Amino acid sequence: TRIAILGAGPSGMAQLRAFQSAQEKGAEIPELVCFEKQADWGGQWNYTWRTGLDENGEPVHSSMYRYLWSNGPKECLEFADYTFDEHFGKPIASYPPREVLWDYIKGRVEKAGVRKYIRFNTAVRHVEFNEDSQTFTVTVQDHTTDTIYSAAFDYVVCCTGHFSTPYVPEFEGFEKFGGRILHAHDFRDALEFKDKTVLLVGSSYSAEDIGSQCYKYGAKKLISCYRTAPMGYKWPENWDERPNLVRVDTENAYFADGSSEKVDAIILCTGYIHHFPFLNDDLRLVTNNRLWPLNLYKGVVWEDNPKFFYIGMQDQWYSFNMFDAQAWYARDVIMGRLPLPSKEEMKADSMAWREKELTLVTAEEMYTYQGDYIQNLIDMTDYPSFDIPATNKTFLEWKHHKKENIMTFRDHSYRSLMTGTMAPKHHTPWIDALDDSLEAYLS
Amino acid sequence: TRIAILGAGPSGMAQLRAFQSAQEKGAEIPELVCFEKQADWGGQWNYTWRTGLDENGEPVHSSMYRYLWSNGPKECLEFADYTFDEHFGKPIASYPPREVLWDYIKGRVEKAGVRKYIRFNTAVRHVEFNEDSQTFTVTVQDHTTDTIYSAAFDYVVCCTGHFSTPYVPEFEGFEKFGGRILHAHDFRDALEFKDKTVLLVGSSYSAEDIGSQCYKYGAKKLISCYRTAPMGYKWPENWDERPNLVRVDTENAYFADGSSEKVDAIILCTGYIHHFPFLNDDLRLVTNNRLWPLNLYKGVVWEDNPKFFYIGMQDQWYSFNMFDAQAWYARDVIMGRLPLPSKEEMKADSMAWREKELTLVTAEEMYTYQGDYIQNLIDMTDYPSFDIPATNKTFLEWKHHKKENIMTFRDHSYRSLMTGTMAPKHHTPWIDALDDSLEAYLS
Ligand SMILES: Cc1cc2nc3c(=O)[nH]c(=O)nc-3n(C[C@H](O)[C@H](O)[C@H](O)COP(=O)(O)OP(=O)(O)OC[C@H]3O[C@@H](n4cnc5c(N)ncnc54)[C@H](O)[C@@H]3O)c2cc1C
Ligand SMILES: Cc1cc2nc3c(=O)[nH]c(=O)nc-3n(C[C@H](O)[C@H](O)[C@H](O)COP(=O)(O)OP(=O)(O)OC[C@H]3O[C@@H](n4cnc5c(N)ncnc54)[C@H](O)[C@@H]3O)c2cc1C
Ligand SMILES: NC(=O)c1ccc[n+]([C@@H]2O[C@H](COP(=O)([O-])OP(=O)(O)OC[C@H]3O[C@@H](n4cnc5c(N)ncnc54)[C@H](OP(=O)(O)O)[C@@H]3O)[C@@H](O)[C@H]2O)c1
Ligand SMILES: NC(=O)c1ccc[n+]([C@@H]2O[C@H](COP(=O)([O-])OP(=O)(O)OC[C@H]3O[C@@H](n4cnc5c(N)ncnc54)[C@H](OP(=O)(O)O)[C@@H]3O)[C@@H](O)[C@H]2O)c1
Ligand SMILES: [Cl-]
Ligand SMILES: [Cl-]
Repeated sequence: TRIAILGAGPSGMAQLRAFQSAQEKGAEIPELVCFEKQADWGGQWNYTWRTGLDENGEPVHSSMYRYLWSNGPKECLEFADYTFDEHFGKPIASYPPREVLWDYIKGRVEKAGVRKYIRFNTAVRHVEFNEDSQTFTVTVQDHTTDTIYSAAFDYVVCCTGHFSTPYVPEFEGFEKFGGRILHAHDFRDALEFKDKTVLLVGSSYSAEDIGSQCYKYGAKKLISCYRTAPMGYKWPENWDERPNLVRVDTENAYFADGSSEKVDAIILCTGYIHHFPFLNDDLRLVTNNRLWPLNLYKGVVWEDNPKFFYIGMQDQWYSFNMFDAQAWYARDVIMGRLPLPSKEEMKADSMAWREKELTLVTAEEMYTYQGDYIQNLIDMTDYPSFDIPATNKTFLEWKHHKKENIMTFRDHSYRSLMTGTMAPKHHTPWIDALDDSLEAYLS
Repeated sequence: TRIAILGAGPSGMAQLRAFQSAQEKGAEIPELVCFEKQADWGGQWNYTWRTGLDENGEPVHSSMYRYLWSNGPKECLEFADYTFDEHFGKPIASYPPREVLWDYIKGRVEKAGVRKYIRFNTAVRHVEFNEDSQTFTVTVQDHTTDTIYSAAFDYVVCCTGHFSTPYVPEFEGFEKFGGRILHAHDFRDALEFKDKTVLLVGSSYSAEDIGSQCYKYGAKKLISCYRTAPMGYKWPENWDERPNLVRVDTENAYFADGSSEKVDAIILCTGYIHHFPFLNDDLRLVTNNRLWPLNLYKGVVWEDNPKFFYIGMQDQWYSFNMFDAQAWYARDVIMGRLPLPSKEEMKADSMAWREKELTLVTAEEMYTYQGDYIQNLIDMTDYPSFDIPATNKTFLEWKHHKKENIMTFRDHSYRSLMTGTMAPKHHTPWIDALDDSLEAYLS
């Protein structure tokens, strides 16, 4: 009895870890094969200089850029089964850079020795369900041998993410503009925009942070523009918020303001689409980015075919944490530990969650909702319960720190909820930590 | 009886045109469906500002950039069945810009009324051959309805090109460099590199022309580097050729010279790979870019499954011309007008062509080879024969003009081989024609 895991990001890693933990406690687990299109694990967190299409011609997966740092409290994403203390030996600050959290998540799966289940440099092409044999045929392309083969599986868990395929709206005049146009996804070294004016379309995390990053590394000027509401923070002297872009010139941008500016480069921070080109409509999740996509029982079991699962397909306040709660749940249903109700009951449950999701107005209500969801997940499972209300509170502080000063929210520290140890302040304040390396952050 | 044509570029267009011509002459043709992922036809020639992944999340197909102009004599790519005179009403110069040749190729298929066979905004996902029914199942994703469906076909003609999936080699230090790194494929407006130093890796057409374009629109400095041999032309004052790049710094490039330069942006002009993610190994052509890929009988019929065809998969001296000769051939075999020999005879014939291909040393020998190939194709077919030796000679002149001056080769003019009418000189010399529009070129 055999399981396919699509992707070796945090969720892929989590799913392997879940099975490995059940085996460590002495259960008999199914056989596992995890397919990954990259040469190494970590999903988003595996940095690449590459852009658009990778060396094999697959879409480039990582949206991460130089100088990226955790954008929420470390302690809100700590593994309940593998603490920051265990991995690093010492306390560290609360907003580690990319390389640092990369090392962290790799650490857990290194210790667990699950790498052996992964076939790297292998792209998933197709997943089909065979009614007659009640199994899945997974077709993949191995770019090391340049071969396309397929295998049979009893269950499939999809962990391929939903922040990689850019949503890139068109604006009148883009075909005439003379500077670079790119999506947030293709943003790499902030230095390429030193001494330049940068338009940033959009009003969410990518806008906030890519702006910040351009500012931090010496851009002349920054302009955000928003579809519905303005971001709201107090931006430095050389950064304006204007209502939405409307058209574009050989060298200028034009807003619903009626205003005008010379612009060097436009970065579309307009989000991503859920895109699964390896799935047919019988298995393919279709949703906008949100806290409660429909058709997932407990947010992970595919309602039309419960032998297929999805991990981390929700919008994220929590992350690593959540994927774990999900992977532990998925594994337990795969292992027969948690039998599924009938299809009608699944559908009714999911509707109840959706109703509640529509109730949400404030940031606080939103992550508390994710919190309740995770709470419901971890109570069903092996997975160590931890203080969710206390994690909610940490998000609340984090929100405040951003409102106080959007350029110094990374300079604060919070209490781990696994160990209790409060985090030190970091040796360099954010604006001045120009070196982004593990090396430089840990010394 | 039903045919699938994958792609509506020049080759897709040609294939439709071939069938339509046979019907015009009163034959009964099969049913046709052509699938195209873009919103309009023209293949490479359909310009987009987009980069990496398109609005639906498909790889962006076009490699074409602002200010692109035909890089060979117009008269070497003229349709034998739809002349430049017929389309434009008047003579024009010999190196029309993108928009101009786009209008031209669209013209022929507009006149033919074949648009009706095309399902746009539809990406081909998979082609499978069913041994039992001796038919193909083609699975596509319609991005207008967001639906994935599949249809049965008796033959399939693949026209999806091989200059879209970039070959992008890695160079030590790319992960540290602070300026933009891109493939020729993502190159759009030359203005983004005004007053900048641009490294261009590679020594072929893309290197030549992207360099030229950067120069023409005011780049500070240009550096080409070559893997095997230097391009050879006399570059302007602010452009050097040096041997291959070896590593890269925060802001510098280092070559096998031992030399060093501050660099603002690197453009990889390292070519493309034949990539068919919608085919399994039974149907998937695997080759490097060359005049004679193996496994194609007469360079178009797939030897392991002769109900599957490939158009325009060869490296190109000739182009539009050749695709026609190929499409007409493909159609005549589909229509039963040209029965195929046994598999052993096919294999033997292809070997003879390969042997001769390996003989080739000089540019002249190379396009003369393609010429002999095309000659062999058009003699079997309906397709109007035209003067190939005379077209060869035109390539020869073209070669000379490039050797004389690589910046003014586009300023000469040549004799059409269809009509005999010599082409006028163009109202503006190349270096000065800053406006790239149809509008501005034809007035
Ligand atoms: C720019 C950016 C910054 C972020 N920063 C933070 C942060 O600071 N803190 C936080 O908590 N969260 C952050 N996130 C949220 C992020 O979603 C999670 O941290 C985490 O990366 C989710 O991991 P995942 O495994 O579920 O998906 P991913 O990390 O995207 O991994 C999916 C994996 O599937 C693979 N894959 C996809 N398709 C195929 C295929 N066809 N065949 C084979 N393999 C395939 C990919 O290669 C990848 O390895 C950020 C996201 C982005 C995009
Ligand atoms: C930058 C550049 C400049 C060039 N300049 C010249 C020139 O000046 N003169 C010249 O003679 N030749 C030139 N060429 C050569 C070029 O190969 C031909 O002119 C011509 O474009 C070949 O057309 P094609 O139909 O065979 O392939 P393409 O033009 O690439 O068209 C292929 C079609 O297939 C579609 N497609 C691909 N995959 C899918 C899918 N999965 N599902 C649905 N549709 C799909 C694409 O959208 C596209 O429309 C140039 C090529 C490039 C890249
Ligand atoms: N660690 C980091 O520093 C970091 C950096 C970048 C990203 N991230 C992560 O990446 C994920 C998503 O980031 P995201 O901000 O790119 O996607 P997102 O969270 O879904 O934000 C989508 C944004 O794009 C805007 N938008 C969409 N279409 C638009 C249009 N046509 N015109 C103008 N604006 C438009 C939306 O406007 P509306 O609000 O009106 O809908 C919204 O503000 C999050 O998980 C985040 O944690 C993290
Ligand atoms: N109309 C226009 O002006 C225009 C503009 C651009 C492109 N095009 C078209 O696009 C097509 C291909 O253009 P192309 O030049 O990009 O591809 P190409 O013709 O196949 O050229 C490949 C080049 O990349 C070089 N290269 C490969 N790997 C390398 C490496 N690791 N390091 C350094 N160099 C490397 C090769 O070096 P080697 O020589 O040693 O093998 C070769 O010079 C042609 O059909 C051309 O007509 C046209
Ligand atoms: Cl362990
Ligand atoms: Cl006609």
